[PDB]
Amino acid sequence: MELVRVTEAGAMAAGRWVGRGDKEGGDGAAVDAMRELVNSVSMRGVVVIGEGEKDHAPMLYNGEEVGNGDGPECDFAVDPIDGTTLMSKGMTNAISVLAVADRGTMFDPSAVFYMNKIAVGPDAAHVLDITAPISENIRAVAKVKDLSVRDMTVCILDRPRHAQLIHDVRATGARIRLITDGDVAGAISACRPHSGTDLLAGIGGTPEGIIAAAAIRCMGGAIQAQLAPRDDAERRKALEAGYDLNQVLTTEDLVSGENVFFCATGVTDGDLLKGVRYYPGGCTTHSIVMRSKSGTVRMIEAYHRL
Ligand SMILES: O=P(O)(O)OC[C@H]1O[C@](O)(COP(=O)(O)O)[C@@H](O)[C@@H]1O
Ligand SMILES: [Mg+2]
Repeated sequence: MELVRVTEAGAMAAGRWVGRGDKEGGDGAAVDAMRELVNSVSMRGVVVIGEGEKDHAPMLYNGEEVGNGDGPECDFAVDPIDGTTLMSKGMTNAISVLAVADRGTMFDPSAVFYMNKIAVGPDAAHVLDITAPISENIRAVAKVKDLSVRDMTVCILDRPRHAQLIHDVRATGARIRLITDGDVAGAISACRPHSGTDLLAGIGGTPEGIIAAAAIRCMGGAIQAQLAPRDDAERRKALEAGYDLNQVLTTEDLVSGENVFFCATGVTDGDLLKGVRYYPGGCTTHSIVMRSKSGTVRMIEAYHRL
């Protein structure tokens, strides 16, 4: 069960590219570290969600059989650096995340879409309805959490596509914690108690949403998702090919295993994880590790030497 090391390795390599302005270098260092370390853990695993396909993205592709070959079969999802932008620009909130579940329990690869997603902590889990307007979701979650609607804090990615959403949430008088990248940590923060974030809502990336669903399954809470295309061209494509885009995906629908493992390691100083500190002896790396069987969330600061 050497899994944590992976993300830690991912951060460590990636940590040496912070502020440097090169994004591909950080992604590549993190991917190389995580690959070289995961192919050594006694674990046969298929990457259902990763960097990409077997063409331009050479490393950490979908369908890659990772591990030394031993152990039980399992679905594997990895974001080497969530918010690579923030890594290269030397800004806060950047992590290396990894989710592991039973074989076949993670959400469909299928075709490459974005994902509209809305998540809340265990408090108001059963009252989410992603098809309802954000007004009703905010009001329901507010009453359930015993909050006034003015003190609700919705986390939304600061994009042009979400502008309307912004306005709507601002109509209910609710606060919006606009972030720039990384809705995995944002969803985990929404499902974190006393974290300031009560709810996440927005159209982010499907891999991030599936890994966040694994995390939410581990720690408790609920995320609902609808697939979404980037342009009208892909909406049309989904129409000829029979994609029920109106379909709602739950937390279990994305990751439906029984043992669910989610570990992140901070690259830069994030809200839920401190970045990698380098000193001549080695480096300190902070990580979070969550298991579904036990519900024990473990926050681990690790000291490394050479
Ligand atoms: O940045 P986009 O393309 O608008 O989509 C946002 C997605 O990018 C991410 O920030 C991923 O980080 P990177 O793109 O920097 O690798 C996700 O968290 C988020 O879902
Ligand atoms: Mg990324």
